[PDB]
Amino acid sequence: SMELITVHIVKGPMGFGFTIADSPGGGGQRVKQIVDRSRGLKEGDLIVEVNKKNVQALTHNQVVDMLVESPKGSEVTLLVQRQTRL
Ligand SMILES: [Zn+2]
Ligand SMILES: [Zn+2]
Repeated sequence: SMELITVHIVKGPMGFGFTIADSPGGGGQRVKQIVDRSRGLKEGDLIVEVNKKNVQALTHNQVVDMLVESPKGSEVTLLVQRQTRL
């Protein structure tokens, strides 16, 4: 089933440890790859919010720049939609 999950990720010296790309259904960005830190995130997670604010209407470049600009050593929260069917 589709669940909403809050995940906390501390930005490390090498970044947050994941990559994103556009959702085929147009509801935002999905987690493309977990390059790592991002322990509660999963590939395919739809990013619905960053720091409790909705980001579904933002483009790929906008979400990326939001993460890039987030300060060194600070945490970001993400609300994600995840298919939890095993
Ligand atoms: Zn936290
Ligand atoms: Zn990109």
